[PDB]
Amino acid sequence: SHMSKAFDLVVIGAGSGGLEAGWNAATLYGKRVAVVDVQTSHGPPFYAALGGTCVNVGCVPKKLMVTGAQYMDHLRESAGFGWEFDGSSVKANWKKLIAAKNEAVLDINKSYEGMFNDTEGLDFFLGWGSLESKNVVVVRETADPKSAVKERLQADHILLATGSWPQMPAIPGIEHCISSNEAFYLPEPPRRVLTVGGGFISVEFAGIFNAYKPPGGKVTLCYRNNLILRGFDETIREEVTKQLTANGIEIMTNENPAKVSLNTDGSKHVTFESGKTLDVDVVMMAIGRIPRTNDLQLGNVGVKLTPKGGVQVDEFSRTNVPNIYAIGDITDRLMLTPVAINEGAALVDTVFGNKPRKTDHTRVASAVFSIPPIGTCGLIEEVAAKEFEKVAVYMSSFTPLMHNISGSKYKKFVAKIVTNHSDGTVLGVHLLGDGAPEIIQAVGVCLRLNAKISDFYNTIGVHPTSAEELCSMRTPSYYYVKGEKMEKLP
Amino acid sequence: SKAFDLVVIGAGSGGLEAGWNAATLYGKRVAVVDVQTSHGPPFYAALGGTCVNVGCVPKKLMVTGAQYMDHLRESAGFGWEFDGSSVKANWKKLIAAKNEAVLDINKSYEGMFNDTEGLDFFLGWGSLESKNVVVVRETADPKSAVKERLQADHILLATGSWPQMPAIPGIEHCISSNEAFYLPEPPRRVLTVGGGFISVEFAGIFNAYKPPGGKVTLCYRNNLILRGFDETIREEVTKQLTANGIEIMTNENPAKVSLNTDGSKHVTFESGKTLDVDVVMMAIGRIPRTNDLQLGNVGVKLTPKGGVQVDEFSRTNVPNIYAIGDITDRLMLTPVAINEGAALVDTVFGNKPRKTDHTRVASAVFSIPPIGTCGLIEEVAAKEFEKVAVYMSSFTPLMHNISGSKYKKFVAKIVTNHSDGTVLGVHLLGDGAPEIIQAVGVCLRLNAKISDFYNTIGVHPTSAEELCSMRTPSYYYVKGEKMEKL
Ligand SMILES: Cc1cc2nc3c(=O)[nH]c(=O)nc-3n(C[C@H](O)[C@H](O)[C@H](O)COP(=O)(O)OP(=O)(O)OC[C@H]3O[C@@H](n4cnc5c(N)ncnc54)[C@H](O)[C@@H]3O)c2cc1C
Ligand SMILES: Cc1cc2nc3c(=O)[nH]c(=O)nc-3n(C[C@H](O)[C@H](O)[C@H](O)COP(=O)(O)OP(=O)(O)OC[C@H]3O[C@@H](n4cnc5c(N)ncnc54)[C@H](O)[C@@H]3O)c2cc1C
Ligand SMILES: NC(=O)C1=CN([C@@H]2O[C@H](COP(=O)(O)OP(=O)(O)OC[C@H]3O[C@@H](n4cnc5c(N)ncnc54)[C@H](OP(=O)(O)O)[C@@H]3O)[C@@H](O)[C@H]2O)C=CC1
Ligand SMILES: NC(=O)C1=CN([C@@H]2O[C@H](COP(=O)(O)OP(=O)(O)OC[C@H]3O[C@@H](n4cnc5c(N)ncnc54)[C@H](OP(=O)(O)O)[C@@H]3O)[C@@H](O)[C@H]2O)C=CC1
Ligand code: NA
Ligand code: NA
Ligand code: NA
Repeated sequence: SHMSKAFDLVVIGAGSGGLEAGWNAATLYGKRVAVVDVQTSHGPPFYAALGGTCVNVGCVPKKLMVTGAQYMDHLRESAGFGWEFDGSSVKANWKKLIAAKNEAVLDINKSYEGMFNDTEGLDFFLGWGSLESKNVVVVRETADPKSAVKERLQADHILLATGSWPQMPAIPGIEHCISSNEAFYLPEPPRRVLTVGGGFISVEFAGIFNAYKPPGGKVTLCYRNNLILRGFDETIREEVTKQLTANGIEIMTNENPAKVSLNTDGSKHVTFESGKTLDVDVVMMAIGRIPRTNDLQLGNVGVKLTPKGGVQVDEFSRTNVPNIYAIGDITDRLMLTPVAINEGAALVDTVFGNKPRKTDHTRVASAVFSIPPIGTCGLIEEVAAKEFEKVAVYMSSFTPLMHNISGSKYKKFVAKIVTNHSDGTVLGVHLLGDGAPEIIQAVGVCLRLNAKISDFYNTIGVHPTSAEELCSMRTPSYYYVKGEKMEKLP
Repeated sequence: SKAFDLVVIGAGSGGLEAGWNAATLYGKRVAVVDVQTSHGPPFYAALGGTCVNVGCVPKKLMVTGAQYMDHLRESAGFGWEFDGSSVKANWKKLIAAKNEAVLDINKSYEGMFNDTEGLDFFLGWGSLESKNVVVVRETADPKSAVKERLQADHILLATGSWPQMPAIPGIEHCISSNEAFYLPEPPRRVLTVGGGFISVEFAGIFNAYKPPGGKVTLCYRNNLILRGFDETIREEVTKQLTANGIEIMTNENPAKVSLNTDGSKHVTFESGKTLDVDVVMMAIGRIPRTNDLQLGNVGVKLTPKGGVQVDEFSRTNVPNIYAIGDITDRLMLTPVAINEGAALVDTVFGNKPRKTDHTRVASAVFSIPPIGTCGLIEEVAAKEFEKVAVYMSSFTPLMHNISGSKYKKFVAKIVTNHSDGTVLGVHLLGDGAPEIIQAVGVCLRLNAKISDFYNTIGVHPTSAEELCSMRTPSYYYVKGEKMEKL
């Protein structure tokens, strides 16, 4: 038919948050739900598809890629333990990796497809959603608001969950640059590659490129200021920098690309603000991601943006427009998949359940799948020290015995616990080293339960592990007193 | 003769924690006794204990070395190419690297003694001469050349345990974990005997380093290995060791062993079956090392099971004599022995009478794949709580759809008291499980409920996030009866 369809809830963007939102509303609460996305499976032209950034061009494939990359390390380090093979025969075949990543991704797409053909009151619509009015979502053939209309969807409640998009700086020859999106689809691993940025994506990808580089290859990461990974634990920022360098990656600090042009042979000639130069085969910009509001036509209903660009929301995910809600990266609070998932469930429960619920944005466990990986939950010391007269820091940082054998002496495992010293409350835990992301999950539960240093300490360690460092620390290495760092209390 | 506040017999995980704590927190004058200064035959354990010498430390390295068999094969799926026929597992190298690491620990333990005041070390064999006197002789025999007479206000028994050997003909042609640590070469065919920690861990080790053509056989006298651990996990870990080429013989138990002309061993099981192997390793339990203490001179009391009797404070029936760690038979874990030592010295020379909590202790089996657990298994919970709920997730992580090890199901189980949602037990199988479970131990000391886990935000992608995404029970035990619904 040529008639519009009517829903309790339309969700725009079928990603981490939107999927959880939709599924919950239908299966839990018996609501009729519509979900809109631009593409049924991963890749060009739109990259994100059904399943979101996570599944298609994010969490899932990067983690498979980082996992592939860790074999570089494993193969070398096995020698310490008696493994002998022909080192000269060793090749890292990127196309195989990328083909296997694509098959895995596509299965997830296909199963999502399955589910929406199956579940009562959960319908999928292919196209570009925008807001026509308070209770009408329009689905057009492209982002152009003048493209043809495929559907009009009537909605009592509209959820906005279109996520984010890579930020590209406006510099000469920016068109010779890629983002993470294109990185996932490179026909060949680059011989020379520059990853611009000192954050999650740059540091994770550098690790990937570094393992898969052809012979004579070089990965370079540039960062515009002095120390990468602002927002993370200072000891950890400095350590991951040592460790990345130790594994063959050049970290250029205080350097920022000013322009890019093509050499005669087609490679990329980068000029930094400092005037320094660098030739690479690929320049990947990873300088941030921004909420995807531009195509929603929010102007039509009057949904307000933050000064920043995200949809403004209250703690309950509600926009200034009564029945229109936003979640996930589109709000630009915390950009994480399981955060987006939690926001979706809390929204749905609130709107369609009998009992309001808000997502807790503090104490969120999270990771960097760098080589080696970070795992963190809670406040860094310098932030705690601005909010508490007395702050204790417990630090353990040592090369693990397995790594005096493996030959990777530079692989210090770091475990840091941050306390309000007045009362023992654990404010933050920061880890670096193998297993950090896994160790950290349960630490999330601890912080929720208002854990204290003595709670960890009284817990009997599992031995031999890295994790047990968290449960053998009773004496602070240092303190901050009025925001002042000191070895001892006066 | 020489006088001391505390004499510690046994320089192991527990002994050392207690002695140091006694010297350096309480300023006491401490003597610690041990039979050997570094690792290996003929007494195997030494300064550092079983842990350091012939337990936790060296086996975790060895297991780590074993894991590479999987990584090497598994890299292929992610695009790694190399010549798989060039791949040799060099055991002599593994052993020499292991020996070197353990030697450095023995060395830095000597160092520690020379650098700490009120902490003295005595080489030799410790016996209780009388309520307040510890003699050190040259050998384990009570009539050997007395080396030292230590006068003691307090005596800590910290001698640990020893491999149990069954009384069967040809038992002298078997080895234990001790000798396993020192084999000149990796066995081609080997029988690990027993269904517990050590059998399972070593099986994993021999399976990786076995020369071309080899086979590891693990045998267990009953139907399913690893009694005492979660049931789904005993089944799965079985399946997964099988998938990695380990033959698991259930309901089988050696009745005798003999020497074959080639140096290998002929094993006859009770059932009548036979098997030829290069090495039979008995891993059928560990018993409290009591026999050389001459406990009869003081009359320190044993239990039926064989270990020194203590109260919750680690005190013997004899006033100033205490026992901690494996000798007491409570929980044979290194960090349990370290905590036991700590608590005892806080009761005695502190103002703070302290007792170790043996419930909710996280621990691991370093099997390939590994296990991690804290708290009750469901069959035990159902005997103690009217309503028990079980939340379960079990499936192959996506990385192992690509590695091609499709059989590495990751298992996460949460066992609650369904009445109030209290988490009673968590059980894990899969890479990371021993790391994942450490903080889970902390949770249980904060009366975490199933909803605390679920309402925590996951870290994605991890195996661990599985613990924070289980909302609905898979099944229930009502009054002891397993049912799907209520
Ligand atoms: C390379 C990379 C790696 C990452 N790794 C991790 C990680 O390891 N762990 C982690 O926790 N987070 C990771 N993230 C972040 C994580 O992916 C996001 O926080 C999460 O995807 C946000 O979920 P969401 O629902 O808000 O949006 P998304 O998952 O992005 O879903 C948005 C969906 O909306 C669609 N869409 C956009 N506009 C329209 C339109 N108008 N009409 C219809 N559909 C539209 C898009 O196609 C997309 O599918 C990573 C991100 C990137 C880029
Ligand atoms: C192969 C193996 C692997 C293991 N792996 C782990 C693991 O990964 N994690 C874990 O938590 N636990 C593990 N364990 C168990 C763990 O080692 C014990 O629970 C722990 O060592 C207990 O320590 P203890 O202080 O009670 O005595 P020990 O650590 O065993 O030390 C006792 C010391 O007493 C000495 N001694 C004995 N008699 C005398 C005497 N008469 N005079 C002087 N000295 C004497 C011995 O030489 C020994 O060094 C493992 C055990 C084995 C056998
Ligand atoms: N495993 C995980 O959890 C992952 C999470 N993510 C999520 O996606 C978000 C975005 O990832 P990402 O793109 O790496 O962004 P981030 O915001 O994490 O980091 C961006 C980096 O670019 C630098 N930068 C910012 N602006 C500029 C500029 N104009 N010119 C030059 N450099 C600049 C920043 O420096 P400065 O400090 O000076 O601002 C910072 O070093 C992440 O914050 C995270 O929330 C992404 C990948 C993996
Ligand atoms: N990583 C860690 O934390 C480790 C800790 N350890 C510690 O050391 C202790 C001892 O290790 P282990 O040697 O494996 O002993 P365990 O008690 O762990 O396992 C013993 C196995 O031997 C079987 N068995 C018992 N008696 C006999 C018998 N008479 N004849 C034949 N078989 C028998 C038992 O079967 P049944 O169930 O039927 O009684 C059981 O399956 C462990 O329990 C653990 O506490 C050891 C290694 C690693
Ligand atoms: Na502890
Ligand atoms: Na000394
Ligand atoms: Na959760």
